[PDB]
Amino acid sequence: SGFRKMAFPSGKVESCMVQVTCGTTTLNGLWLDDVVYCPRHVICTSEDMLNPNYEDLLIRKSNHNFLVQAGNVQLRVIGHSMQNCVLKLKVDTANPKTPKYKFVRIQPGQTFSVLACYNGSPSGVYQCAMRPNFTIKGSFLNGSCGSVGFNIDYDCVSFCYMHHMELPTGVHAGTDLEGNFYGPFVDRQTAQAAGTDTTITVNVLAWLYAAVINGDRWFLNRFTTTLNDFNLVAMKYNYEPLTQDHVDILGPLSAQTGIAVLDMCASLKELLQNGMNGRTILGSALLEDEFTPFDVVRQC
Amino acid sequence: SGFRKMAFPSGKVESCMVQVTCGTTTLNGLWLDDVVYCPRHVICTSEDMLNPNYEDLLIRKSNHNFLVQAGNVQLRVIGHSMQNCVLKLKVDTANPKTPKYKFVRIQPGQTFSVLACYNGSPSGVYQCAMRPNFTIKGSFLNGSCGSVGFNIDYDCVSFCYMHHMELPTGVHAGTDLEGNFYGPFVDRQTAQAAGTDTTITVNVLAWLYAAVINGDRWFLNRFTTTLNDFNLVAMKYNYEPLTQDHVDILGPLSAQTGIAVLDMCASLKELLQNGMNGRTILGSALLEDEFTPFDVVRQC
Repeated sequence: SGFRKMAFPSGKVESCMVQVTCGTTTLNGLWLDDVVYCPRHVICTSEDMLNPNYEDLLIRKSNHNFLVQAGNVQLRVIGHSMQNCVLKLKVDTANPKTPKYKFVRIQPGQTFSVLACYNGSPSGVYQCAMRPNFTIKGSFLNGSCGSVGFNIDYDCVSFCYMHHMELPTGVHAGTDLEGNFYGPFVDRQTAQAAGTDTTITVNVLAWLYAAVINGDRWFLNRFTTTLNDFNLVAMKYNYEPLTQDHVDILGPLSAQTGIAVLDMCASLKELLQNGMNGRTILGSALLEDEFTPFDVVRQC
Repeated sequence: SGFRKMAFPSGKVESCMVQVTCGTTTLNGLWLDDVVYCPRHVICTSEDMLNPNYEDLLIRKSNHNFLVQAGNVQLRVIGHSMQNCVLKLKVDTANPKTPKYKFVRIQPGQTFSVLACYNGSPSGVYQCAMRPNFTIKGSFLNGSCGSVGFNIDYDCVSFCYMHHMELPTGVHAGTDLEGNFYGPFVDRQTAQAAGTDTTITVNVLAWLYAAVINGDRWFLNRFTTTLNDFNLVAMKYNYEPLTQDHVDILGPLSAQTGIAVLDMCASLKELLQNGMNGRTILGSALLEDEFTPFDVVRQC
């Protein structure tokens, strides 16, 4: 029992983390087989960032302009290419600790583990959700660019995020591992800002099921609402619409607890309309939306 | 920027985790050099647990009664001994991935990372605090006994916890790695229950400094209180007393922010007396007490 924000064990990813330096900029890279992946803005000067043409900037670079360090061993770069907003640095040594891996892009609402790194060295691991506005609320300091986000399934690491920048509100933006940004953000200096965000309704419901599984039942009621009438209340409170697919995904948790999804929705409606009246749910005084149905099943 | 409950990278510990079976009971063990550490209750039957004499139960066991699995390789047990509430199983193979390590006992109020494991396989990692009542609010299911808690300093893993049991309130109790329980709990079946708990004041203050460092300033005020008068309010709200040592430990965070500790205490007094009036601090609607001053410095 108990319920915690839980990351995947990070060992398989720690073994892929390297240091990448170009000019005076140092950041993190991901070493898989004979390729190191890092943010392409590693090749930029502070003045390049105002309006960079990365095609031009990369033509002016050579393999020897990239210094790659894997622990103490230096990795010889024998080629380089750009793939959208990431750089691919071919190196002369395949990573002997390359796990089985995939590059997968995730959906707003899904979660992943972040291995925060500095100078190629792992510093900590925590769980994040892709917000509906395609930002993540991470914990990143200067030098963390190139840190990656991932999930593990069986023995296979599914990489889904690499970190590129902090937006003015303190939230974070990055790309998938094919170099394509999540959301309408760019790796250049603009006034770009996070758009308005919404609460991930299906996750809040999943977490309410986690609470019931853990003996937190005070918010339950005998009422049941319809999908339509729930969604009228959701919109008012800046919650995402709930679909029948969401109801189906919550199926197993509904069965394990014996509480129908639309019954839980009536509880969520009441919580939204009245607050918690000084009580807590799974140790929180607000409605948590960064646990997916899978996260709850995996931990309960 | 940003602030998250962050665990240490777990790779060094994952490489030490093994499966230990005795009779029909399977749980987790920690493999360091040629020794595997696990909860001694692995040798018990459900009926032994009602009133076990572990001295008797262990005399009746042989090395071949213990089956130790490290991934696919079976580890031959060549000796066994009891050390308080842990078993030490000598095996014929030193763990080639043994990190630099120490066994340290922690203090209530300090934090550590938990690597939850099942059948010797790591499942997730999360941060915990040792509560003042010597329980931890973990996330543990059947089979998690033997999972360990740890901190990392430089390259050295300091093991501080191994998991033994769940108490009736759903909180968790275990030992240090010398087998000595945290708190007044025993590895036998009784009506034992967690005692009354208190809030870790110095940590709440640390987390308020983290919030200021991250731009959350709405709870600040121009007032300053005395240590004595703060502690009269702390007691009323079930907070631990604040000592001058606590003030000194908060020194660096005070200097980084320019807010004196006793100035912050006046903010905490107000928050305790009035609540948050529907606002949040670092994404929480309640006062968080599971981040130490070190945790804040490390992440900010």
